[PDB]
Amino acid sequence: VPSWPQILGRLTDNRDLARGQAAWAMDQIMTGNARPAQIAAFAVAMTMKAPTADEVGELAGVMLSHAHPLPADTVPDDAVDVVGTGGDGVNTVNLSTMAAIVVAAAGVPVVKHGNRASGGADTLEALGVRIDLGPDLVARSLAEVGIGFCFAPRFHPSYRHAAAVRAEIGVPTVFNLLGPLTNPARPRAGLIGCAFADLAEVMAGVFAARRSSVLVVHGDDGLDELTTTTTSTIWRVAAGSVDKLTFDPAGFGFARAQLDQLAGGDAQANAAAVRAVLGGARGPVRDAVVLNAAGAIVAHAGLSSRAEWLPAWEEGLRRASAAIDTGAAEQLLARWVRFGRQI
Amino acid sequence: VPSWPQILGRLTDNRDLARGQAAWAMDQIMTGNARPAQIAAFAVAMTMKAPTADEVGELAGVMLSHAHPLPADTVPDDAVDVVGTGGDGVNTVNLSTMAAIVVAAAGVPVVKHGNRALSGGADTLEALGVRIDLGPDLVARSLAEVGIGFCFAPRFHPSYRHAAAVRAEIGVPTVFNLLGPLTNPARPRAGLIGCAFADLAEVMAGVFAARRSSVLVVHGDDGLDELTTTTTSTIWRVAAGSVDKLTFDPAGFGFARAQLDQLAGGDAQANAAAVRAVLGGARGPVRDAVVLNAAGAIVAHAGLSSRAEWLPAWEEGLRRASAAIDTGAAEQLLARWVRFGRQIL
Ligand SMILES: Nc1ccccc1C(=O)O
Ligand SMILES: Nc1ccccc1C(=O)O
Ligand SMILES: Nc1ccccc1C(=O)O
Ligand SMILES: Nc1ccccc1C(=O)O
Ligand SMILES: [Mg+2]
Ligand SMILES: [Mg+2]
Ligand SMILES: [Mg+2]
Ligand SMILES: [Mg+2]
Repeated sequence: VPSWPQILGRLTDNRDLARGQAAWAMDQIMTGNARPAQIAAFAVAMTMKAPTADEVGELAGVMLSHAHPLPADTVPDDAVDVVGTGGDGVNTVNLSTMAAIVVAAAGVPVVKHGNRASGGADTLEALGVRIDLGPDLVARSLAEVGIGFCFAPRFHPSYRHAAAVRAEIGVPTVFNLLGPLTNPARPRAGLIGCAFADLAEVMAGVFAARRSSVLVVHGDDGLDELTTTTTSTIWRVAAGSVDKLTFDPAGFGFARAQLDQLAGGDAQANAAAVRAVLGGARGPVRDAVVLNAAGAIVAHAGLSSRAEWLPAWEEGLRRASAAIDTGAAEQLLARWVRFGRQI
Repeated sequence: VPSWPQILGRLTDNRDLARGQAAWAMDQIMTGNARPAQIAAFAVAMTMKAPTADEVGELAGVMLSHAHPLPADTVPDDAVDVVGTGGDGVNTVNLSTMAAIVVAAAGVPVVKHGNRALSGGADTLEALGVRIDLGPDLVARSLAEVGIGFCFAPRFHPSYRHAAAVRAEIGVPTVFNLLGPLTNPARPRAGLIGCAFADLAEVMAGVFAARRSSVLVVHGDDGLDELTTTTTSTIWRVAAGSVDKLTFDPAGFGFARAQLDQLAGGDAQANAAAVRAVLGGARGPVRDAVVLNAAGAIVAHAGLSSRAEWLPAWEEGLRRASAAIDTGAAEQLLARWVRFGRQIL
């Protein structure tokens, strides 16, 4: 029976959708069969009717069902993502991009997913990295360099109609959740930042369903990363289940920082901040990077059922600091740049 | 300062808009400055937030400021409308249109707003041979010469085209579905106003209240945007700037309960035939529902005077509506309206 009037009516009636309806809607959007007004009505209605983990999972499933995959056996079983929803309002340095490099340098394979804004892809581009690569070359980068970056428009070309609408309406919706949930390499672990405190649990539910080992993180100051200005909320996903924790990095010797110390402007500035940290500059920015890099490593450790929380953090922090201090992180970036210049 | 992200963000945060924001939005929509996605987002977000009468008033106000007006001093001060939201999802006969003819024949000036839709009011008028395409000047002359005029929504609100398109693309009812009955370009002060959506009728009433109209906003408890004979109706009575909610039972005035299928409509030709049968004096449930709705419009008209009393008003309305059919006045008025249209220019 499925139709726009039926699905929209159910949503405007403040009712959860029936199984399969969110999937039908998203597939319409992804096959160029939904009008801009229909896309917009759906995105808004699905946000104002608080979306469920099942519903958001259906949306992400449809997108992944249409995306370009990586080739068979090119993504190690233990690869990790480090990524956020964005839209925390705060023009920060790209902590996720910095932490990703550090995590890769430490020997954990990283496949990152992202897009232009300031933003993650922009900062990478300004550092000289090729953000643009197709499946076969992203697989090569992962093999040879230890990190890869899937550019969203390259892998999700059928999302362009939905992307054009998000822009036109300019307001956050349920679609802002989809980036971290639709990494086309499908890594099973991640450190995932969520700007929308109310929706982080929903994102966690989605990861739990696919039995990922993920830490979904929201700084109690609003950051879509682990913060050093105060405590963070963590939705810890492992063994298909979610528990909510408060996390205080003071317990690992981290000084309280002020939010303005993690601020960064254009792609050029954030690129300078990356070089500064990877070059060994001390300060609040390094601390944040190390903390979030450790978080990603802890998420990676969680793939093993024998993993323990506090020992995992201590080892993650040691490994993250060493990766920077030895120059490994700095040199991984240099190798990543070199890789892109050599077909 | 005003922008789409600001207004839609406020709405998706479940907040009422600031004074003037809804007006800004509607004006962008009516000037061709809004993308279909923005129109759709706004209509939906406002509906799910729960629109206020201030907000709906602002939307209707912008529309009326862009509409083609009727010439000055051509609409009597006591002219009435008989019109509904539609969207009740039950194909009925054209009760508001039939009632409008009867009310005019009773001597109450009627300027009806309407649209095409099954067969909407405008479709059925066309099938009867009445002109639904007249501009402001000729509608004013219909009113003066025949006692009734019809304002076809698209002809008077051409700048609403972008919004009407989006409404149709998304299908789901929204706050926009309220706007037809609130935006009669002749701006009559009284009306019998149907609302298919029980949860929005009170807000419609509030808008009419703010304008100091004398209106009965009606919702059949069976779902119809008409006063029903099938069961009770909820009526938001608007007079003297204030609204109070009543339940109306036709059994109180001797009407038997009808079944909904007795009121069911068909194509425009079938619905035109149904109008002719009622105006010709056929008894039965359709006549009953027409007389009841014509009476309501006459009660709204009486309400323009603060002297009006509810039960005498309804008894006089019912008398007057019944007599207008029985004397042949209603039938003759329709013939004269058709003739008027055939001899223009
Ligand atoms: N902006 C995007 C994000 C994801 C997929 C496609 C696009 C696109 O622009 O086509
Ligand atoms: N907003 C995002 C965040 C992360 C990855 C992709 C996207 C995207 O725009 O599709
Ligand atoms: N559907 C409407 C509602 C109000 C005013 C005009 C129209 C129209 O279609 O022109
Ligand atoms: N229901 C109406 C009443 C009058 C004018 C237009 C409409 C409309 O919805 O298009
Ligand atoms: Mg991030
Ligand atoms: Mg960030
Ligand atoms: Mg009607
Ligand atoms: Mg009706």
